[PDB]
Amino acid sequence: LWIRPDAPSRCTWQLGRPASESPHHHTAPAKSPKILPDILKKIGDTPMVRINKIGKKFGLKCELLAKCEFFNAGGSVKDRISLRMIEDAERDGTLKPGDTIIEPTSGNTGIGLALAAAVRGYRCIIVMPEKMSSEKVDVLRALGAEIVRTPTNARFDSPESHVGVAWRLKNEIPNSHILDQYRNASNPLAHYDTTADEILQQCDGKLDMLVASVGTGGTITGIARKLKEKCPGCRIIGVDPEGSILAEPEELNQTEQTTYEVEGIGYDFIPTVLDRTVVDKWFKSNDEEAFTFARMLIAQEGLLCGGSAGSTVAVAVKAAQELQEGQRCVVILPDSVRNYMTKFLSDRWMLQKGFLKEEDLTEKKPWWWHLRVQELGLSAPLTVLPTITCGHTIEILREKGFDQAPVVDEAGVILGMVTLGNMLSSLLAGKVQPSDQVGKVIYKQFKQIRLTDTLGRLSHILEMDHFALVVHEQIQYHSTGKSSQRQMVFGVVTAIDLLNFVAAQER
Amino acid sequence: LWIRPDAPSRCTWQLGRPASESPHHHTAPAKSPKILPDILKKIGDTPMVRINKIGKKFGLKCELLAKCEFFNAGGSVKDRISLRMIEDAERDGTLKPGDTIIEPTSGNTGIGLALAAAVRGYRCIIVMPEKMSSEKVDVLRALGAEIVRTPTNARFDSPESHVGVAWRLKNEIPNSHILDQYRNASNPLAHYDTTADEILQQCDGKLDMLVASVGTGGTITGIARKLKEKCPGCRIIGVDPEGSILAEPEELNQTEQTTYEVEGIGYDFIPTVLDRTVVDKWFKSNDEEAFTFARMLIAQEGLLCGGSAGSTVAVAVKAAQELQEGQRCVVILPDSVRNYMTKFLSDRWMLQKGFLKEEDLTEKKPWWWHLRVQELGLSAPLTVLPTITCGHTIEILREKGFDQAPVVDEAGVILGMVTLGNMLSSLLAGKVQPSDQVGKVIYKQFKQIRLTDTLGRLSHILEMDHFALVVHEQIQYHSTGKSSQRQMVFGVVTAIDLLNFVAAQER
Amino acid sequence: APLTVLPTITCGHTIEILREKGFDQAPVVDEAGVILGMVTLGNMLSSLLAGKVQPSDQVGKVIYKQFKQIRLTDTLGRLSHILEMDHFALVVHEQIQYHSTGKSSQRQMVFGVVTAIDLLNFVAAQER
Ligand code: HEM
Ligand code: HEM
Repeated sequence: LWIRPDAPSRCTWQLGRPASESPHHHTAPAKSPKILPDILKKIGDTPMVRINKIGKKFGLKCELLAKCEFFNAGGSVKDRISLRMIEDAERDGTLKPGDTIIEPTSGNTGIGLALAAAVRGYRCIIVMPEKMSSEKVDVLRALGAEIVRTPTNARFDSPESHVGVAWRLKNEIPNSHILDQYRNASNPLAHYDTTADEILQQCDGKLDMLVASVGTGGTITGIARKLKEKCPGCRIIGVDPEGSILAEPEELNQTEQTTYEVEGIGYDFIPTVLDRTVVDKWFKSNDEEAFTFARMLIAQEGLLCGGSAGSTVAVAVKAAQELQEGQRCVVILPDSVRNYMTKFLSDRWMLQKGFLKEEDLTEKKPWWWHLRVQELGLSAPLTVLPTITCGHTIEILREKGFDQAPVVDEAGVILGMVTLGNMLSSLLAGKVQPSDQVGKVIYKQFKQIRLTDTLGRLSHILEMDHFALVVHEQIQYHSTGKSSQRQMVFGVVTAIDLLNFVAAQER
Repeated sequence: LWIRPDAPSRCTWQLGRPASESPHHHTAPAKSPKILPDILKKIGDTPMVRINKIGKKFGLKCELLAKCEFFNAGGSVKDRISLRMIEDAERDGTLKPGDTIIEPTSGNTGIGLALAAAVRGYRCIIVMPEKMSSEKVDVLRALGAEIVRTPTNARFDSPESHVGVAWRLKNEIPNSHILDQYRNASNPLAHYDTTADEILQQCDGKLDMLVASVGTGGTITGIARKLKEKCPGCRIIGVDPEGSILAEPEELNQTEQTTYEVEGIGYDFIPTVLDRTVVDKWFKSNDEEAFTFARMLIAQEGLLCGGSAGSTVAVAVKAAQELQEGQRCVVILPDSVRNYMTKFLSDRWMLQKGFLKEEDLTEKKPWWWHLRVQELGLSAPLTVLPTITCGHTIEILREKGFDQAPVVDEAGVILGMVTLGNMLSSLLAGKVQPSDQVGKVIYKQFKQIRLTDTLGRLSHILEMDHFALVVHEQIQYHSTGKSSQRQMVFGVVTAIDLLNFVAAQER
Repeated sequence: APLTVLPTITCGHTIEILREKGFDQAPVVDEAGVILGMVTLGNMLSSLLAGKVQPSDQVGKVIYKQFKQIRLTDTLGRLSHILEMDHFALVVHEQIQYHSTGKSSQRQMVFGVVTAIDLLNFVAAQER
């Protein structure tokens, strides 16, 4: 009854057999029209870009090319299989308009299927592990797909695994089908028909290697099968995060931790779709190097790719040392950075997970990074009320030779800060009159900072707020059971002042 | 000295003059190579997709086509002008490797220039208004660009406006240049050379209308100029958010509020680059309709576009009522949803801003949405300790006919929940032994929910956590100055149970 | 029933605490978890006014020390049949917790206090 994903493959493919015996319906890469009737046709024909800086940093000699699969409609390499699966199910007559699609997946296939359903009108229910980022959840919500989260540490064949939940949901919902990516032949077939043909046409046939991360296994299986059928000289390199058992031989998989922060790759079972026989070698990868390489890719090549691309490049820079000049290597970058915006892209999260250490972050910063804000020539001899009139503020600011002053009330509550030039511009434009209160022109937001903080902290703060107020806090008492507090401003600092101080110190 | 952005244009262009008299260096859309040497070449050749559902919902009769400019390298329509500006400055000899680029912009151009600098090695300093989302800030940080935020309510010519800060930074940093988008002729020229040619080639020349949002003005100015030089029959429709003064005639701009949540479009000044004479009509737009139309686009067409595209489509569905069958309309979608992930894409933020009302959210939900969780057949007659052994939990769970039970300690602290099937699978796989504690298999996360909450709240919760524990809280006292608290679990609910209840109620 | 009180607690303490949280009645339970009964604010006030008790006195003089233990699974018909004998019925649940699965432990965990008043109010609300 239950079609488990760990069953051995029933296929009989082997090298050299002509395509005419294939039981599957093969289609060549279609030529895109002048205008595509629907967004679903914007899948495929992705570019192959040359890597320039990451390779030389590690002494790589071969031409390293990256398959930017994050430019697809859904921003992932899992839009191909979604489209192919939907098309095959529709052509088989299994799926009709208004039917329900249940897919246990890691979100990328879920996003692709949600997009397909929104375009074509299906009820899409997505079952995914809990550890996936909330970005995918939000995008799915906007696409009108129903989400079901499942525990991360649940064994694949357990009752509450993502596949198990999806299967029992299919068992109980009427007119519901599962296009299971772990077992459907359409998954590897999509790559076999489009991804491999695209690669061979774009690279002019000649290449010596290919590196691809492994989830469901189609992304590597189809490409490897087509390449070995056409260009067997290519070495197929697989990747697998620590804690997963996809990589072989087995002793490579002996590790204590079963959970990893990297997403979209690695599983505790061997998929039925996967064909490990066409894999020339396997590598293990960890979160730290993967995210670091993803950040390096973003910062030095402009490829806005996710963690899996980082893992792929980290493994490639190791595996491809054997290659010499004139030989070509290819890497498959699954998805975009969009799915990981608050994840590894955030320095906060990296430091919280420990994947980045303060020494690694600070060793490359300028010489003024560790200096305190105390080193600045900050000052703020005066302040004004928020109810004060505009012309009054103008005249008083000129009375004492300042162009800006903090705004504070009688109770000591800081309201913001106002600048002379902005007030003058507002008066000239007629937006305010001298008798009007400064509330129309006041800058009512700022960041409260302390003298003890370094200039690096100030720089990190100024990326969010223009003005930072250097303040101190004193607490005064009447019997030591009767407390009172107040804060007591010093000067107004901006990136302008910081850079002026840096320039003055340099000269 | 200071080149203000509000100065009138010095150009002398007028209809019908041949290109040979142009002082500018024009280049036709280049043919992409088989493999692009660097990612910067992945700008242009974007697809034009047909809109199908948004048009008919409002009775639109014309063929509505959207220019998906969010597929560019930087995911925005502001990668074109960045590339063109960099190329023109390099070809003019103004910019050398290692030079500093300062750009006051709304982030999209900043992101494009940061990508260009990362590829080519420039010091990129980005000055933007504060109201921009943190997504752009994070992406810029990953690209190695220095960010400076400026107040939103600062007048454009004020000392601390984004343009003013950028100009004075250029004034004080050595070897620093500004490629100002508000004044550089390259901005509109990029569209005039590529965007318009792409549109005319893709649509086979025939089209009757064009709708485009307006920021710097190039996105509309260049396309309109080329179209009127080649296909004058097209009606050029501009858009402008409330609070901005770009739209004409003036009385359209009379509104109380000067600040709007929409980003990337609308300014308090007329850019020097903008040519309003080639605009056939203008429209005003507001945040609510813009974000609603963006969400509708995402949910019904799969176009992962931002708020500006929503504004453009909202204005188009109004302006294009005059068109009849057989005529074609074009809309320019600036950027991707990536820049607005935690913004309007989030229902929380929409409700907080009031752009969505609870009645509008609830009127379309199922009939069971308002029912309390109290209507379920939930139960949890037993619980177990976390230190208990695996085999003990197995035997006891079978002793009483349950397959799952919450995990709680002596003190009353809830640790999680464990399922029989997962424990059996772990034992079979050898990951645990009967004597081992349940800590290796326990699901140590969940969401605490109350009986009073509706099933809609439970559904929203289950999109994040698989298991939700229905608990109650009682507080007990010894003298009414001596308090004590405890919580007291009821049953374990999942989307499985919710959907089973829905099915049972339906039948 | 968000709160409960001890049986040894004083009368004035129960008065003040009941007003502290806007309830007029609360179940009475001890430290061991044994349910003793339930006490109402109005009856306590009447007893204080009549002089039968003082604020420092324990609630034992005014507590309603009898009730019927009922389960969520039971129908309103069963509740109506029960209320013909006892005024108050306590909706409780029972959970049993274990340390090695040979070491059992039990406890019950009250939900709310129901009477014919509440039943008829629910019926009226549903009818309208
Ligand atoms: C070229 C000649 C091929 C032959 C003779 C062949 C043979 C078969 C057959 C007979 C099945 C059906 C097994 C069943 O229903 O029990 C099957 C399924 C399948 N085929 Fe092929 N195949 C060919 C090509 C390919 C290619 C090119 C791919 C991928 C690149 C592929 C991937 C698969 C997969 C993943 C399945 C599903 C196996 C399962 O569900 O157990 N096949 N194959
Ligand atoms: C086709 C014949 C054209 C002529 C004779 C012409 C004329 C000129 C001249 C002489 C300037 C320099 C003004 C100065 O430096 O003071 C200029 C600048 C400029 N041109 Fe053109 N132009 C032509 C085409 C175009 C086109 C096709 C576009 C855009 C689609 C364009 C947009 C601009 C802009 C934005 C400026 C900057 C104006 C300023 O900075 O004040 N021009 N034009």
